[PDB]
Amino acid sequence: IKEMPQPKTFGELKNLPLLNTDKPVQALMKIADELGEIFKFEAPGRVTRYLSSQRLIKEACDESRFDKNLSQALKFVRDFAGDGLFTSWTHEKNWKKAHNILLPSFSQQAMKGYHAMMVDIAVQLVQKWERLNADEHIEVPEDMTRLTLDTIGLCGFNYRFNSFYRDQPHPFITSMVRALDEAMNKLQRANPDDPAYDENKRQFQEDIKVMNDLVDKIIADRKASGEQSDDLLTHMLNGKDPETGEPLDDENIRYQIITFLIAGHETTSGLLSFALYFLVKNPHVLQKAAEEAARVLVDPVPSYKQVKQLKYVGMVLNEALRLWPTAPAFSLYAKEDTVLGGEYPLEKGDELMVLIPQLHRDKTIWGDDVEEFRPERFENPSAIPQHAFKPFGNGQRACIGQQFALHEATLVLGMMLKHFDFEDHTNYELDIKETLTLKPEGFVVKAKSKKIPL
Ligand code: HEM
Ligand SMILES: O=C(COc1ccc(OC(F)(F)F)cc1)N[C@@H](Cc1ccccc1)C(=O)O
Repeated sequence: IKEMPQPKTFGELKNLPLLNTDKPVQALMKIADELGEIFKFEAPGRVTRYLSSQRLIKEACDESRFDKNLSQALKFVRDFAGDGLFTSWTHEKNWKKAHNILLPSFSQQAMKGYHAMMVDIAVQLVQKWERLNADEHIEVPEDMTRLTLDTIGLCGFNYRFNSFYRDQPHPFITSMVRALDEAMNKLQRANPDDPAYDENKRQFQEDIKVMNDLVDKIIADRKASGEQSDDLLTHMLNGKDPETGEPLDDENIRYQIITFLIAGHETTSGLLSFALYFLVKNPHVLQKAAEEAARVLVDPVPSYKQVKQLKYVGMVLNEALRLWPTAPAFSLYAKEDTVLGGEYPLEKGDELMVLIPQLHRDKTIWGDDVEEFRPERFENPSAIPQHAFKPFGNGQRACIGQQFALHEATLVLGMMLKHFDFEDHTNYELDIKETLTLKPEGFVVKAKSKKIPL
């Protein structure tokens, strides 16, 4: 039995002021580098333990011992994402019900059906970059967010956000981004009930009402039209849970749609941005990925089967998820008293935080070249120890969107590498902005067309 370390305290506020920063995940990463594989973190009325080693995380990923917990971030997101899949407890009736209904909508098979819609948006991104003048550059996370938001709108509910037609966001997205900003900002507040936060609280309540009103109208409009478009909203209106025999109610469908819009906006766009960042910093890797793109994508429009053959591009995306898992943490609670790694006794209900970027830097797993970008690490999943690589979370509470995200990211990165050469014209210095998720901020490149027709 070992006594785990704890970072510096601030009297009655304990560790809470360590989160008073615009980059709290990167701050926690630095604490993990100093303190090691486990540390205690305390706030008024809160204790958790930050895990960084595959040795301890492999135990945390035992579903017989640990279930998904809502971190404070997810509790604050629940104020608008409700009992949607991402912000529900495993024991809430709507979790397993929505999980059973939606799993077929998110399978590798279902991706054949979403592929044409994904290609519609990917082609819009390629045509935008083709049409840039020689003196112009690309705002990478901006354009990746335009793509991923538009893809989930079209596959979610046959709705065009038309992000490539715009500078200014859709009213739903103004409210969604501001609600995510209030949720993630409220985490750090030493004195949340201070009157200085009354405008923040008023504006939050207004943003929740906006998201609810606009999504409720999308659902109402679809039931009214009777249209049977092959999208998630149709699957949720028609689907029955095989267990209960019940469909989702309109309020839960709204929470699922809000949840999918958060994911499309925040996560896949981060992955594509980090992937292109690592490729321009690693020209030998960029060349090898570009060679695969050219050899496989032999038609003007990629097919589903061709995306499945971009294996090296898939490895590039996994190695980007290794160094910068854009959804960087998940939380677990002990189902019963249990001992972690033979050294740390936990009681029933005790909380754990998995710090995914630190897990992914465990040198006992990846070796001394752990900071290097090497997609070849992923050639043989059987050579990777259990629970070493967790960018989609764990077990039954893992990302339902994983096949969707990787299909879209593989398609688009393959088209980008086929159609353009890239230049890191500014020698960009990685600056990671934290919203719900991690993204390169200010990452810009130049793209020179290979002049290959669509
Ligand atoms: C690279 C892209 C993505 C990454 C890295 C990612 C990552 C994650 C992670 C780590 C979790 C587990 C969270 C936890 O345990 O608290 C999760 C859950 C989830 N993700 Fe994603 N995600 C991605 C894309 C998407 C997309 C595109 C969708 C839907 C359009 C989506 C929907 C969800 C849902 C609904 C859950 C909750 C699943 C459940 O518990 O039933 N994600 N995601
Ligand atoms: O450690 C984190 C990291 O923040 C994120 C958690 C989940 C998250 O979701 C996702 F990974 F899905 F993006 C994003 C960021 N959050 C903790 C921070 C905290 C706050 C107060 C007391 C103690 C600890 C949490 O939200 O509980």
